[PDB]
Amino acid sequence: YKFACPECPKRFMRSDHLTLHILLHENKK
Repeated sequence: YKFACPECPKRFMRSDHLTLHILLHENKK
């Protein structure tokens, strides 16, 4: 576990890939 999401409890070894995940965070509810 290198990085961690500030909104969710996800963790990724990469920085770019991790951010790719947080792209869906834009949509809430």
